[PDB]
Amino acid sequence: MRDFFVITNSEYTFAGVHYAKGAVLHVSPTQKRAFWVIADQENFIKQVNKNIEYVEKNASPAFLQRIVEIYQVKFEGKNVH
Amino acid sequence: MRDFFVITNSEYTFAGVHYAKGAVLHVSPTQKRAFWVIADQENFIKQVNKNIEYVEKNASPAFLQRIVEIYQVKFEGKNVH
Amino acid sequence: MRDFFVITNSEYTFAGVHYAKGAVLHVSPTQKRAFWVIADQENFIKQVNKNIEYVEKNASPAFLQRIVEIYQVKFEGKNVH
Amino acid sequence: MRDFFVITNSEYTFAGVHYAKGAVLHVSPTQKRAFWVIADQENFIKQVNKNIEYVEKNASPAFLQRIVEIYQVKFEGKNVH
Ligand code: NA
Ligand code: NA
Ligand code: NA
Ligand code: NA
Repeated sequence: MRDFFVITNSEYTFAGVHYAKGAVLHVSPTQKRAFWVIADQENFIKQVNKNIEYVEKNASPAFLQRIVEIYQVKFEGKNVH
Repeated sequence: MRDFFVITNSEYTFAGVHYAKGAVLHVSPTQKRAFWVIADQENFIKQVNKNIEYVEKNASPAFLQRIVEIYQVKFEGKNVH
Repeated sequence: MRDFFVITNSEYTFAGVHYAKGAVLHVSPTQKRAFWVIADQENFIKQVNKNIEYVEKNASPAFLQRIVEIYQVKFEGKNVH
Repeated sequence: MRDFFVITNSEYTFAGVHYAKGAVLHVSPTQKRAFWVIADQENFIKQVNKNIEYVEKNASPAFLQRIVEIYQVKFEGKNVH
């Protein structure tokens, strides 16, 4: 599966990672990695991968759990300030 | 190769895994993994990967063996109830 | 890079593998694997990956070496009779 | 993410690798690898991957650092003369 974005529907911890409400998560099934991007990173991604989709803008913990089940993704927090 | 679905043509064990007739298998060549999805998972996949194809709806064990040969996929059963 | 086919331009050994002239090689950069497919496998691939391209139908050893350089692919022979 | 090209905006060392100004870097998120291609390799890539994009033709070190952050890519120099 291509990379995609989701946006958290509320503030929660999923897979040990705290996410604010409205956190944009970049999900990469090929790399088995999802992480919370800052705005500049979100925008960068859309330069290099212009057709990336926001497939769910109200992602609950149950939605993220489906990503774990289907794509075996390891969720992470931010990797920059 | 992109991810794709197949549907089993009959009830059988393939690669040590029991599949009912009509089992929808999500096949991911990139992750070298195929597994039997439940309906809610099948539907989830079509939200995040809207263009996924059902490339064979009468997949026999011989068809799954081609998937092993070409894509080196490890077949699994369900991962939820 | 997506998977693609090449066809050998002559009979040769490349990366320790013998290929007949006209051997169809399935190349998978994501899996770092290329191998010589039999006709039934070639046809199977076109069912599950209908848009796969034959990007070079006169591939010399030098062409395969570019595949090694760019995609780090391990070349193999047939995996069925 | 699909493979893509960038072109360096100036001469610099990034991740321990020297790049001339105007160096074309082939970036493969799936393989977590980017490297400086020679012209013949650049052209080869466009034969096998005809739709590859030059997503940034003035890539600074900060741009390459985003590639590291988002795609976990290991940068390399040339692999041929
Ligand atoms: Na946004
Ligand atoms: Na179905
Ligand atoms: Na042919
Ligand atoms: Na150029």
